[PDB]
Amino acid sequence: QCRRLCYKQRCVTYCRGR
Repeated sequence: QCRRLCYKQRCVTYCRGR
């Protein structure tokens, strides 16, 4: 499962595989 991490007026998609 992939979760999005938003920080500093920003948003990016993250994945356990990464």
